[PDB]
Amino acid sequence: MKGTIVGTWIKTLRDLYGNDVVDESLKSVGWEPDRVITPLEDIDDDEVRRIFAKVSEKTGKNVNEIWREVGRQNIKTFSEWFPSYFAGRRLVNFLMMMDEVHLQLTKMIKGATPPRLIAKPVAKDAIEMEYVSKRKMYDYFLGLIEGSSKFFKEEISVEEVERGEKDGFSRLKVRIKFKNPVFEYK
Ligand code: HEM
Repeated sequence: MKGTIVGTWIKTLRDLYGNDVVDESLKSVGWEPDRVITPLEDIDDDEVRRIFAKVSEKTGKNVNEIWREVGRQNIKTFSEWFPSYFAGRRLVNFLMMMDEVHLQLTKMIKGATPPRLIAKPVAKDAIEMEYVSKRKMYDYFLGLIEGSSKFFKEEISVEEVERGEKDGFSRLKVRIKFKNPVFEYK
């Protein structure tokens, strides 16, 4: 996982569950409890798993609920740390640029495997967005969508159309419906 992003997760976990839980979880994988992950670093997916496993153990929450909560809260973290991605945008625009943003932010990484997040309009008031990744981070994806709606103060309903693995990739397709019309024919 890209280092910059794992860094946001550590801060988000502190915001959700407190410094004791995070410090102890980080120690349990042999990190300094105050470690600062730099943009010159990546973190092995399995270390992240082990950290989150420890958070689940300590909080008594299922790890899927943790990812869902982290996904919701991490939008706030992103908006504070990387404000340029939110500046002067609405929710639909933000969601539709995510696929490209994830390519752009992992370009420089050898063997990069960003999630794909292709969105396409399917109605005046709806888009379809499909999460595709080897990583199976469904609750995180859903949480980020929920957090995005909160941050942009734009009400949406999220219909989970299909979820499952295909050709080695996990895939989750959702239909996101906006309370008020967002597109027009042109
Ligand atoms: C400013 C906002 C955001 C930034 C800067 C950002 C950036 C990133 C980066 C760099 C990664 C690491 C990918 C890798 O190492 O392969 C990542 C992971 C991920 N991103 Fe974002 N992201 C943002 C918002 C979102 C949103 C809105 C969604 C979904 C709607 C999303 C979905 C995901 C998911 C599900 C992962 C986990 C990796 C995986 O499942 O393969 N992100 N993000």
